Amino acid sequence: ACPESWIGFQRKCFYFSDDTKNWTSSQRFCDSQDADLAQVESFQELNFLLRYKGPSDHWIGLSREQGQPWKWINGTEWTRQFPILGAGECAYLNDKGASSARCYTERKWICSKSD
Amino acid sequence: ACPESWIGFQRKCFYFSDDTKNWTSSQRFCDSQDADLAQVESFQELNFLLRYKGPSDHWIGLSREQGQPWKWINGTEWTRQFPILGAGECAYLNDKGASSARCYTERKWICSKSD
Ligand SMILES: *[C@@H]1O[C@H](CO)[C@@H](O)[C@H](O)[C@H]1NC(C)=O
Ligand SMILES: *[C@@H]1O[C@H](CO)[C@@H](O)[C@H](O)[C@H]1NC(C)=O
Repeated sequence: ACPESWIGFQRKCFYFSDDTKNWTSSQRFCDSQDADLAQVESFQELNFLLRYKGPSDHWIGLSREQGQPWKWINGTEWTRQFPILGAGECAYLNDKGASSARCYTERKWICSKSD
Repeated sequence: ACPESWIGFQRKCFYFSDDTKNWTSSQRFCDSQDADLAQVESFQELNFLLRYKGPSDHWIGLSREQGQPWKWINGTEWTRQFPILGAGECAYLNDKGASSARCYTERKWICSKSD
């Protein structure tokens, strides 16, 4: 199904990182591994990632310009199921839900791809 | 790979329970679902379960009579990679590692099976 060390949920594979990068640097790596910063499509993909990820904040793959809709990796509009709190431009997961911060700060990250 | 709500690791599927049973009652359920109380074979299967399981203690599928070796579901000897602490007869996972307690106390549980 999924590579060693990668974890699978709902016909899917996610990497949780050991180190801390800024948001774009984290994108490049995920990509380098044929993958993307988690796209958090499902409400359960959220919960799963919250449960597995641990106490550190982790970048996920939503961003936005100041006024704008959260947009996925590719550039599309995010179907706004759950909140994304804060006033950042980069979306991250905290302990309990999704939130936002400046993209240049460093944070562990999660990678999404397929089986 | 694995049923809805079940999570996969290392060519494997695990259920994490929502409720609290005693050890044997937890065995019966896992079985009812063509599964066993996690057998914790790997050192990474440990870490994975610790990371996913959450703050509640969870029964896993090792037991022993008083003096004896930890024995799997079937009845065999457990290859003693990691500690199992305490003086219980039923093995459980706490926050940080494996431990042991009386089998009749109630605890969430984890189920192991295959893909
Ligand atoms: C992210 O950090 C890298 C260091 O690996 C650095 O080259 C770069 O300045 C940062 N990227 C952005 C967009 O600030
Ligand atoms: C476990 O609990 C069940 C209640 O579901 C009960 O029937 C039984 O007394 C308990 N089993 C053991 C081995 O104590």
